[PDB]
Amino acid sequence: ADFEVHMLNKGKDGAFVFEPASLKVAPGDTVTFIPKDKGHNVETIKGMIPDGAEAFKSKINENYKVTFTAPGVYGVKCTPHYGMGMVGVVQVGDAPANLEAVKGAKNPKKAQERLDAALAALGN
Ligand SMILES: [Cu+2]
Repeated sequence: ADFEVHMLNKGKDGAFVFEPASLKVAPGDTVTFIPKDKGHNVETIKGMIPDGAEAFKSKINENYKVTFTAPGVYGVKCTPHYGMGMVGVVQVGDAPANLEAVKGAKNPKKAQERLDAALAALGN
């Protein structure tokens, strides 16, 4: 299955957001991250990807397709707006085994706020 997540200058949750900020996909599914507004990218957050997963970082303004294979939770950020909380979570599969490692990772306050809310949306 193929999903899309947009990087936006604003949305419902304020400025500098991923929409949706939380998404659950099956292993093997793809997500295309779309900087619909200029000035955004997508990058894995250090400490917030499961075992077997690769870190990734898109170029600013590129639509970036990732095929998620390793089960677990993934925290992602927009590199330039990470300090203003421009983050999202992708959960791949059920019962993510890295949940306690993710929940422990260090983030800017505004990022941590939105990550916690995203994790919670997923029912974690
Ligand atoms: Cu951005």
